[PDB]
Amino acid sequence: DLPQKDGSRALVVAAIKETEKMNFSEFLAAYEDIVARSRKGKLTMDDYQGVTVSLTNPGGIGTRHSVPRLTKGQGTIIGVGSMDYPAEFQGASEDRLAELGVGKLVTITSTYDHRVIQGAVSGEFLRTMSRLLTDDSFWDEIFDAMNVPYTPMRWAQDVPNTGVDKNTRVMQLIEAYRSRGHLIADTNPLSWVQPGMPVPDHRD
Amino acid sequence: DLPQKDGSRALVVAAIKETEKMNFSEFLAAYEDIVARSRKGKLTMDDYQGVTVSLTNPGGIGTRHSVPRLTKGQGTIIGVGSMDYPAEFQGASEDRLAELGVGKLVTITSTYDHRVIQGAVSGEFLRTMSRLLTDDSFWDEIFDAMNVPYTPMRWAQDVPNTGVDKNTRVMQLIEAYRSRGHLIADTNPLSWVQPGMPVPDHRD
Repeated sequence: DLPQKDGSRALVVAAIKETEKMNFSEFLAAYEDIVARSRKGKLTMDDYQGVTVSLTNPGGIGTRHSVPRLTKGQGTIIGVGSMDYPAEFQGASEDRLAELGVGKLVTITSTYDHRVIQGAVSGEFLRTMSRLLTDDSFWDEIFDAMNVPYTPMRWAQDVPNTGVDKNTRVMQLIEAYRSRGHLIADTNPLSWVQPGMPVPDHRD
Repeated sequence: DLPQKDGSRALVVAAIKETEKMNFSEFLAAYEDIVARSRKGKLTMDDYQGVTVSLTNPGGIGTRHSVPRLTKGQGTIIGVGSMDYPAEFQGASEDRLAELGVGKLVTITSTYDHRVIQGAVSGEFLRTMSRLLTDDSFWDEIFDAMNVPYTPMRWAQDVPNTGVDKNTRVMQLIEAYRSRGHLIADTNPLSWVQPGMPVPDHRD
């Protein structure tokens, strides 16, 4: 969305091209190029031509979901809604929500041309997006690209406070870092691991 | 108490002599000598002469305390009563007593000749006996004599289950023994410590 000389807002769609040949680092650079040039009025005619698929974000303002229109030339448009708690939880305590294990959600929509795309394909597409945003391999690939030294947080169900108390478990974590934490420390100025030597276990 | 040929029981007092020159090991030997010889009828006239102070045990049967008689020649007689719970707790659960922190008690009496011993002396005597049976130095001396390798249990008040939970504290004790327990193990066939070398800390 770029404002005009008069003042009236007018949305136009610009394209990130050849996206099937990019890693996350390359993708992030390409994205921020389009946003940069738009803010200083340096987009050309070629930037607005050749779009295959589109993305919209009603969730910015706080809309829960939308049913948008599809422009001629394309097959699908994807929409991203709000990342808040549901309205039935918007007056509850942080303490009570933390006890139960209530998370935030995002709603995603797919609007498609029925002459060329069938409903089973559209459902399978949204199922793959759901799996990726909770998948170990997906978050490993992003961390690798951005040079984050730690292991990513993994997806799991909340466990009950039975057997060994959770306070005992937090004290055992403090001992582990004080004893074995040097095994994952940013000590090597090269990104080098000697292939001959054996790697110690650091699951602790 | 030795039974006669007829069957009728008849108590007589035998003496452990020169007791002010003995350690606990020597004392235990002298005691068991008198008890042994009595059971096989080999006490002499000299064993029954020269008693200065006496000890009686009504607590054996379960009496709580007694006011006994003093025989001519001596100045005091000491009596030891029952080592049970009080009668008001004799129908309570082991669980409820353990929660509160209720211990067992022993009652001790002193019967003295008032022409030579005053009441203040008799009270000070019973206060010293109370202190000794809870004292660190007393139990160190007994353990040393009998060759017990561990430190004795010490006297303390029950502490509340606040701050770090007691379950966390029991798990830290298991880790201590698995790591540092070799420092107090029965590994040396001599009772030898090299005086030159420094002794490691094993308070853990």
